[PDB]
Amino acid sequence: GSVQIVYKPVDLSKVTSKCGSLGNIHHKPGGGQVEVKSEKLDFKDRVQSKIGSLDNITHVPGGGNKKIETHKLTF
Amino acid sequence: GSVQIVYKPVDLSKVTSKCGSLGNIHHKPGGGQVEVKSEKLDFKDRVQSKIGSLDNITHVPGGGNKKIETHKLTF
Amino acid sequence: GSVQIVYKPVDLSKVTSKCGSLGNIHHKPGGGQVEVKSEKLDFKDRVQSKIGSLDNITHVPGGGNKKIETHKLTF
Amino acid sequence: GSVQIVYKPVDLSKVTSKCGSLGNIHHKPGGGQVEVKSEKLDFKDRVQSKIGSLDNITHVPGGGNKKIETHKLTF
Amino acid sequence: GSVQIVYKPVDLSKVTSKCGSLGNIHHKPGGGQVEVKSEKLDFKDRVQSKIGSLDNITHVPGGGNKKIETHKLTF
Amino acid sequence: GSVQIVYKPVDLSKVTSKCGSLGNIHHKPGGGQVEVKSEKLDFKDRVQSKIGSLDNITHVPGGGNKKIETHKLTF
Amino acid sequence: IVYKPVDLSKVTSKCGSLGNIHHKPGGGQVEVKSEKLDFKDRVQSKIGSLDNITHVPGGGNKKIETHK
Amino acid sequence: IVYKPVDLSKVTSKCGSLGNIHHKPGGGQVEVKSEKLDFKDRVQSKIGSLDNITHVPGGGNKKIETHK
Amino acid sequence: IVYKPVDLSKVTSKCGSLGNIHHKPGGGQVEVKSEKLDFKDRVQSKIGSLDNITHVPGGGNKKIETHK
Repeated sequence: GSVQIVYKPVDLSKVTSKCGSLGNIHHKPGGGQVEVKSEKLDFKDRVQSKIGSLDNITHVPGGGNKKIETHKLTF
Repeated sequence: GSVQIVYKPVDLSKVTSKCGSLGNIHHKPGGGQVEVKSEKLDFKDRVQSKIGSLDNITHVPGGGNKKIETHKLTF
Repeated sequence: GSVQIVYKPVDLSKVTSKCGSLGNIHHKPGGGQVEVKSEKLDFKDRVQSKIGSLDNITHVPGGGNKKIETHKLTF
Repeated sequence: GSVQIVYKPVDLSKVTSKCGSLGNIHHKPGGGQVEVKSEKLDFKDRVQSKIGSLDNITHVPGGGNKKIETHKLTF
Repeated sequence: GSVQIVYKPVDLSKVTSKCGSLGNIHHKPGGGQVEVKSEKLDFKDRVQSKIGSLDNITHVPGGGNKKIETHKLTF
Repeated sequence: GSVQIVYKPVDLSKVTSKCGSLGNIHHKPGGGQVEVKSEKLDFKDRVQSKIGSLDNITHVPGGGNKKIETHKLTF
Repeated sequence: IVYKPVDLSKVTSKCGSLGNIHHKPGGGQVEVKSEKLDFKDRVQSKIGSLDNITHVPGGGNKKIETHK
Repeated sequence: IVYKPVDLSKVTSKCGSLGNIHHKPGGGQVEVKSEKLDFKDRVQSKIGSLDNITHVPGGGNKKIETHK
Repeated sequence: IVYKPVDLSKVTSKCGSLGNIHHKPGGGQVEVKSEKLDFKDRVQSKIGSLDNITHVPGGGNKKIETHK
């Protein structure tokens, strides 16, 4: 007798992340007038301030991919 | 008795991240007029301030890819 | 008794990151007029300030790729 | 006596045509397989033939504008 | 006696034509497999033929605008 | 006696034609496999044939603008 | 005597296939399938042909004229 | 005596196929399937043909004229 | 005597195939498939041909004229 082993696994797979703003159409978006009048203010602690008419903001901490393969043949 | 081992795994796979702002159209986007009038203000701690009419902002901490393969043949 | 081992793994795989702002069209974007008028302001701690009409900002701390292969044949 | 004529027409008008294919998204459009097998044909007059998987013909004989304007002051 | 004529017509009008395919989303449209098999044909007159899987013909003989205006002041 | 004629027409008008393919996104369009197989064809008059997988014909016989204007002051 | 006869006459024969139009004459598309036939005497066969045939044994003209 | 006859006459024969229009005369698909036929005498066969045939043994003209 | 006869007459034969138009004459598309036929006498066969044939044994003209 004899032993024949053929190990031909095939991987054709796709792992894909599509995360954020993709393929959107923005036709003539208009931000209105913005007026910020401030008088006699006191701030004791940290201030973060954002003022504007039209904002497109995309934040993507996600969309990571992890692929693990193990192949083991023992004789 | 002879032994034949053929170890021919094939990897044709794809791991892909598409993260942030991709393939978008912005046609004539208009930020309106912005007025910020500030008088008599006091800030005791850190100030972060952003003023503007039209902003496109993309932030991508994510979209990382990790691929691990292990191959082991033991006779 | 003969032993034949053929070890011919094939890797044609792709690992790809496309992170940030890619392939977007901005047709005639208009930032409006910005007026910042400030008087009698006091700041006791650090100030970060940004003023402008039109901003395109892309930040990509992400999109890293890590590929590990190990191959072991032990007779 | 005396005469005063103040002829000050103001024209801020718009005439616009937008004709054909504008602002569309065609995401991954696919024409399938086409086979034309042909044997023993006779054509005694003119032939126009067109063969193909995918098409995007944009044909615009139209659009376009006439502005005809006349100003006449007779004294 | 005296005469004063103030002739100030103000035209802020818009004439607009939008024709064909505007602002549409065609997500992954797919024309199937086409087979034409032909044998023993006789054509004694003119032939127009078209064979294909997927089409997006946008034909616009129309649209377009006429603006005819006359201003007449007679004294 | 005296006569005063002030003739100051103001024209800030616009005439615009936008024809054909404008601002469209054609993401990864695909024409499939085309096969034409022919034997024993006879043609006794003019032949136009066109064969191909993918097309994007943009044909514009139209558009164009006529602005005909006359100003006449007769004293 | 003044003797001045005039012949201005015409004698014409127009015989056979004259001035016809045959526009794309063509034909019905023809299949003949024949198996194990037997013929013991003459065969004439036409299959899909467009024979145009003219015979004119006639069409002759005769003028006799005589003067005294 | 003044003798001045005038012949302006016409004698015309017009015989056969003159001035016809045949426009796309053509046909339906013609099929003949034949198996194991037997013919003991002459066969004439036409299948799908467009024979146009003219015979003119006639169409002759005669003019006889005589003067004294 | 003034003897001044005039012959201006015409004698014409126009015989056979004259002035016809055959425009894209073409034909029905022909297949003949034959197996195990037998012929013991003459075969004439036309398959898909466009024969134009003219025979004119006639079309002759004769003029006799005589004067005294």
